[PDB]
Amino acid sequence: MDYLRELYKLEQQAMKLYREASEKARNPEKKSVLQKILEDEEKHIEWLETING
Amino acid sequence: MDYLRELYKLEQQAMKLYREASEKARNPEKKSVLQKILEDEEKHIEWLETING
Ligand SMILES: [Zn+2]
Ligand SMILES: [Zn+2]
Repeated sequence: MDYLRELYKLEQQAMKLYREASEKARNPEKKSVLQKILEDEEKHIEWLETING
Repeated sequence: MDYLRELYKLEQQAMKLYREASEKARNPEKKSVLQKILEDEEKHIEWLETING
């Protein structure tokens, strides 16, 4: 029952946290560790769009 | 600076939702599409534990 926007929005609230965290985490150690989670979340967001209708 | 807990919690609020989404997604087509998120999305928590302090 009407449950998929609830998943996707929390899914993108992490991606948007990951943008702002990247501004603070500008050091190359963390900037190359949160980037792999960012690319994994962009993968989920692609599939979430493919599954939306 | 100490934002890592805030990211992990929103990362786990999707995961706690996803724990129940898997029951409504009992159909095996869906249960092999949200499953690849679940395996990636547990992986973030796995690295976040190594990042914690
Ligand atoms: Zn995700
Ligand atoms: Zn994640």
